[PDB]
Amino acid sequence: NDPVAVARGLAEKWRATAVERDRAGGSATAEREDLRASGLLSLLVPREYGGWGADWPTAIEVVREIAAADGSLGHLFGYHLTNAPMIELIGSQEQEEHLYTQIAQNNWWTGNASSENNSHVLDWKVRATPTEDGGYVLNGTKHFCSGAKGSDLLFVFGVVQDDSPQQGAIIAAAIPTSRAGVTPNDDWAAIGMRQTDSGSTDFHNVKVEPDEVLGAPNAFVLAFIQSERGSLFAPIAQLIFANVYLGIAHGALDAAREYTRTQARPWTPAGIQQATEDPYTIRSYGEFTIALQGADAAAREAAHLLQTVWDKGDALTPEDRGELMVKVSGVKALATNAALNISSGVFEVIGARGTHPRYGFDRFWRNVRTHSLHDPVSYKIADVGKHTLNGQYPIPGFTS
Amino acid sequence: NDPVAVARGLAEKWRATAVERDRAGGSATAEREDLRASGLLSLLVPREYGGWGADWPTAIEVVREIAAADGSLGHLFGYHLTNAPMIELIGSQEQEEHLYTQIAQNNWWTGNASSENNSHVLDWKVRATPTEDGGYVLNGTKHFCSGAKGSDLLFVFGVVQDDSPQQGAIIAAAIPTSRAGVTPNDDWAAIGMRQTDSGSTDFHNVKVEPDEVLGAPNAFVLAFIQSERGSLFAPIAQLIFANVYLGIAHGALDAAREYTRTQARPWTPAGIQQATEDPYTIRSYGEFTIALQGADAAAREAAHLLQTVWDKGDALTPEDRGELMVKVSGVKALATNAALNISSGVFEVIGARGTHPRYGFDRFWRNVRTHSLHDPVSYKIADVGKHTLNGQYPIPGFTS
Amino acid sequence: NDPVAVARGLAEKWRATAVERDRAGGSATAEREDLRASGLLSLLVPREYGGWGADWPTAIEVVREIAAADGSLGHLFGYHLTNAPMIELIGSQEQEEHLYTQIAQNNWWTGNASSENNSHVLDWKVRATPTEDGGYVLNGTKHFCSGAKGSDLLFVFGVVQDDSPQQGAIIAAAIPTSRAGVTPNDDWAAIGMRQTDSGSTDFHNVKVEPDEVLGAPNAFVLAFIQSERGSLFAPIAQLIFANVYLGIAHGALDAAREYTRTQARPWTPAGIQQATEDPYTIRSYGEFTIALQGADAAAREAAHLLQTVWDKGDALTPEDRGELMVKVSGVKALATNAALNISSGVFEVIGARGTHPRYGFDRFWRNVRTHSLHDPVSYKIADVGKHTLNGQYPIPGFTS
Amino acid sequence: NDPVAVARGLAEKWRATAVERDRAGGSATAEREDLRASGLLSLLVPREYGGWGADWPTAIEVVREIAAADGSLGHLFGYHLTNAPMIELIGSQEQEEHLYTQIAQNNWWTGNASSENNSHVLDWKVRATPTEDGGYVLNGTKHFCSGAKGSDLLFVFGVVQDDSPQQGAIIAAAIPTSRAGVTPNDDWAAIGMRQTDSGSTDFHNVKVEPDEVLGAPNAFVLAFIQSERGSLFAPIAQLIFANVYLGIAHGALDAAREYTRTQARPWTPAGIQQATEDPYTIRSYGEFTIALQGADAAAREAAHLLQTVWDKGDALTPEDRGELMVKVSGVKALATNAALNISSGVFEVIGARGTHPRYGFDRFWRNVRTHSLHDPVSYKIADVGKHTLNGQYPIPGFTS
Repeated sequence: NDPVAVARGLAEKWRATAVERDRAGGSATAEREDLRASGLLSLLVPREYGGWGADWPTAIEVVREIAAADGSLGHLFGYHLTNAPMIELIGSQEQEEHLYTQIAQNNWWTGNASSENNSHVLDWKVRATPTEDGGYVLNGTKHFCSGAKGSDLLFVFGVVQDDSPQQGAIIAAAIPTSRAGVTPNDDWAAIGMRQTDSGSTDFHNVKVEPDEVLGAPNAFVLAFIQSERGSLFAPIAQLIFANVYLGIAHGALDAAREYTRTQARPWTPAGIQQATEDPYTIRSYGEFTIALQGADAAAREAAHLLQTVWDKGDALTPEDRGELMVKVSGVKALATNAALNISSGVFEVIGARGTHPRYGFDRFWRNVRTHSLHDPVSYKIADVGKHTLNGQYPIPGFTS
Repeated sequence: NDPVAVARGLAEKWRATAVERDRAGGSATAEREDLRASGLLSLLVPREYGGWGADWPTAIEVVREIAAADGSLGHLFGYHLTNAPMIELIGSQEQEEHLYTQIAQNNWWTGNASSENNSHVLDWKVRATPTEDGGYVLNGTKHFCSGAKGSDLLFVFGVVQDDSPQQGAIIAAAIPTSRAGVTPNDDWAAIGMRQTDSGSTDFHNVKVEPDEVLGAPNAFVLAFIQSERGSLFAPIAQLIFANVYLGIAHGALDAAREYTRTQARPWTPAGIQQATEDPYTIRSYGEFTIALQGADAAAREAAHLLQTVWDKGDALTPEDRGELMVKVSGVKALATNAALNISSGVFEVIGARGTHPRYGFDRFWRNVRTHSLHDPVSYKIADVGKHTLNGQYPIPGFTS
Repeated sequence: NDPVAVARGLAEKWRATAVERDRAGGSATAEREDLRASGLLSLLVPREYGGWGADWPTAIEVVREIAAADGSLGHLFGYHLTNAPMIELIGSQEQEEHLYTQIAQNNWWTGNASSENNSHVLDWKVRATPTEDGGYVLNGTKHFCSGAKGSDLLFVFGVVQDDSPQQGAIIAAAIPTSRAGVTPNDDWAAIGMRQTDSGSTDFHNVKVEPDEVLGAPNAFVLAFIQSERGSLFAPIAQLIFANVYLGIAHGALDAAREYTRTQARPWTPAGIQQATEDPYTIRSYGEFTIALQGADAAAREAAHLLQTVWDKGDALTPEDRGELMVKVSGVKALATNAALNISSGVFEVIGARGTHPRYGFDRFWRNVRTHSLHDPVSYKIADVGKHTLNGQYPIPGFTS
Repeated sequence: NDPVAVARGLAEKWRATAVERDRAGGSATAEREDLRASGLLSLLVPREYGGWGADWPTAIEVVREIAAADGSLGHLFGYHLTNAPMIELIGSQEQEEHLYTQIAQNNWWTGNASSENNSHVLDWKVRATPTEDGGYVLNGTKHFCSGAKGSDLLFVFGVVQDDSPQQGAIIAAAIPTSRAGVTPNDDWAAIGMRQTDSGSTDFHNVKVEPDEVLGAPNAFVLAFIQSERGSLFAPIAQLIFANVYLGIAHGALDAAREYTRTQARPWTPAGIQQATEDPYTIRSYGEFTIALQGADAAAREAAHLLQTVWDKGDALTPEDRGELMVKVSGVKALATNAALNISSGVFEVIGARGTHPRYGFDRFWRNVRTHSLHDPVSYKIADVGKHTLNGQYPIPGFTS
């Protein structure tokens, strides 16, 4: 019933292995299995199809608890959350019902190999060839996927790239990851986010049934142009990312605080008696907490705003979407700066012995530092700027 | 029906004379008359005594709306709102019924010549001598008052300087400001907050009648010791200061934004055609927005927390009060830093021509630079650090 | 003899009047008379023509000493130093020997009504009509001059605006401020730099004799395209400004340190006994010192590079000029940011009583805050960027 | 013949193995031999004893050049340099001749196992039992050494701890690393500085002959109290650490710049065509450069000061020493803050593909983030503050 208490349960189980898992890399096989058994993969699926029917504020608190324990798992779980709502954003009422039921009844992980955020559609490596029955065949390798490996239902985008009428169209599809010719590779390596399985997936003559296709050809692109419901993709994904960073910064701050209390030593040349009494340590913790106090309050207001817009369904206006995306862009900036500042800053109050790999203290920083490059925070800042000054809204796309 | 519309009406009325009034300094006689006419002075008086019975977040949104038009007037009304609560915090039911009725029915301003926040009690200048009717006579000059000049009801503290059992006791009282022997000087000069009327008040043989004495000798100090309801003084007042700063910062950003859109020139040596399209200008506007976005959302949650605590009445616990002060201390820090950063930083986007006094663009920075020095923000920061690191709450006083 | 010692002695005298002069505005007639009688006006004229013959690093040290006492006088004197070198940068040998000699024999103040640093030339307010005798006739109001009012010798630019073959040409001339038709106005008004006399000058049929024309028509512009000696204009002026801001920052920091040692109170609720022992005050003074330490060391290294570049005369390469301008651009940024930060920041350690106008503690910030808008620091930062990343040098112009 | 050129020659090869050896950790055995064969090891040894006789500024420029290729090597080399000068600070004439000569003639690495910077002397792990011939016997395990492993000459401190009249005295000694009972262990581990060999050294009844003892019992401690020449220990060490951090910051900024220009893709959602033309990329690079500009200029100035004070021999006064340490302390804070800032910030301009471990882009941050904890920068800031405010010099000790 309360999914947060369920998430905190796993979080506590996982803290015993946090250092090892960041050290070893590869797939968080046992942890993915705990999330599976927990029920939480169906957190946003409406109750009537077996899910928890959670609102966005609650789902976001789940993501934060998980991200505090483990940035890779918060990311993996968070991004899994953004996949299914695509069904109801752009798909049919029949697909909604069927796919939501299956997700919730089977506790499926969903993965994606969808957008290429920074390439021209004619240059995306995953091509879709029209089929006689109205389906497509996919071929080509998507280089940056998210959770494809280990997923059950895979959300993939192909681009029609031959000379027919749908030339350049983006075909959105939800398909079984185990279908013949889908090959998720085990080739993800990064300084951080090491267990998010964000490697490549090969598609070899992969059939997509006409019924597996979500909306018309190019339905994502057309929803963006209009600011229709499918244009909520970016603010939803961006707000979850922001909250993964916040959850990581909390876990850095709690890790450092427990170390200051147990293992840090006072700077005896300055006459300090105990490490928890140093005036500058104290000021530091004060600054970390305050920066998070500001960033988390903004994240929470953005989540309520996302819920209000969500609840409008098809009646949302470009202006409702614009204003949400402006607020999220600010949260994302806030979260990115605070998380990078705290995860590097706590070292100053941990001290030289805390640089031993056994504590794995650089993992928070490496995780935030890795994902915060997913898209450039300088353009999140400029979107907010353009809105403040010119009342302009960002142009809807995969990242804004 | 809506106090914020009424404050917003006052805001537009004051706009044409914002510059000249900061230039001139002295009292804002006419703007104070405007406010007393609006009914706003009784905003927090409960309905059953004739007031609006608004709650904290609503009264705070009025303070910000005003602060934004005029930092001195935000602060003046702001601080006026914190005075009458003293009556229910430490006064008696009869005093409450008597004083609040009078305040709401006679559209009174309240002022104070109350605590000296950084001097030992036995050095406070206002000395109280007990008179055997159970009353008091006050002698001395309080150097820093707030709003005493121009007020109708004056909340005063004196210290017992004889050698009776009461010796050392702070004695709090509400008196009509025109009482014989009370002289509010017009001697307030400061770089900013020029119209806050924060000068000295002399007390010559001033009679405080027995029924004007709020609670027993030393009531506030004893309340601080226990975290009883008296000990809400500091977080109410500091939350209002923090929202005055934020209103100032929004007044600064609005002023800049209108100037950049109408008056600013493009930097032609860099190929810029529209000052509104300069990439750095846009960036600075985003960073100002984002800083306020965090500090405002934090301030909003703290007003809701203050309402929850206040609503508990006498059943509040030391933890309730302690967690509220730590939250408010962080909001005071966030608001300080955001307001100074924005009120100084807008000049960069305004440009050389906006340094002309006809714009009075430095009034926002001068108003925040002045009042932020009321109590040191480094100890707000440290209080939050001591709680984060050590679990410890601030020691209750006039500023924490 | 020692120019810095003469400067310290004037600084002593002037510091007594510093608050009074900042609240006065208008011209610092008496202070400009002190400078004239000092002989310092010819500090950079070579000995052989009667001047002090000082190198760039010594002239700069004098500027800093003066700016620390008084930001307006610092800029007024420092901008004066920039003017005469235009004679040797673009004029003939006869004019150099003649004009240097007069400046030095007569102790002339030099003023400028020169460039419009953000207008296309055909829009410059000051038009040059050519006359048959080889001269020009000037008409227009140049809106922002520097020290035209109270100068003896005026460096003026005008644009040929007619249909002729020299159309668009910037004419450079050195003329007597006292020439008929030259009207410097007393219209300078600003939040800071109030005694820099940076108002407008009217030209009404002002005659420029062929022999007072500094070089060929449009020689400055040709100098910039070629990275010629004339293109040392911006580095020199930009390095002097940086030094003005540092000197003002030192003044703010010295004023604060005096106040902290004599007047500041300890914060007794923090249990502090002495203001000079508060840990966060000591940290703050440390941060201010450290920011200046870095910006000062960078300023000094750039003044030796300027000496080295200056001492090649016409043998300088575009590369020598580019590199210098890059370094100085970085100094302008360091100084701007250190000066704004220190001049605002010192209030934190001064405290509420120091907001009283009798201290004039905000003059430092207002001074730096006003002048730092002459040209946008963001494009200084971007120029350093483009060099760092791409190896491009700034395009030589009036401010780069 | 030019040591920076020689070190230039070596960096080009180390830069190419940088990634692997960081991912590898362990000792840099081939690299350490590269430096031996270079001859740089006797850089600071007087020309007259067969060394280079370089000055401090030159020696420092070599440390930066190495540090920019490899932070671990820079640290190792730079620390090595601090050792032999111990002989002239507190050792005799005879010791200088003999040991400088052996260091230079035999191209020895020197290592240390000297101070415990944050333990009372009676807690140090390395104890010294006085022997009847005026020698000592060392027992204990020093937990954190620098470059003891693979050294030829080893500088060791021991405390007298028994009954002896010498109780409390720190004994400094240089002994051959091959001496029986000396066991430098291979147990160094940390997130950064991975090849610095800063592990434990065991001493088992290690005999120190009377003429291997550098000065009197407790020489350093006595030299500190007096601010005699021995008290140059801290500023030499600290200034060396500051420049290792700056060389690392330069390597990070060089590695970023190469990637931005050859690998980085423009953000096409914002219309950017070339990664090198992004306005915000260009701004970040200007900012990194400008912060290093200030820091590097302040460090070069402190190296000249250190030369001056060094050259006074025993004529240095307590104030010369106090002044040098305040300067060095500001450089340490400037170098620490710049290097943290730039090594994390660059990732912003590299983008997501740059997080792949084949670039090892995080090694720069890991290196600085690790050694920056050696002693707390907040007390570097505070010493500087106590000097600025009160004129106090730091208490001389192993780190200040």
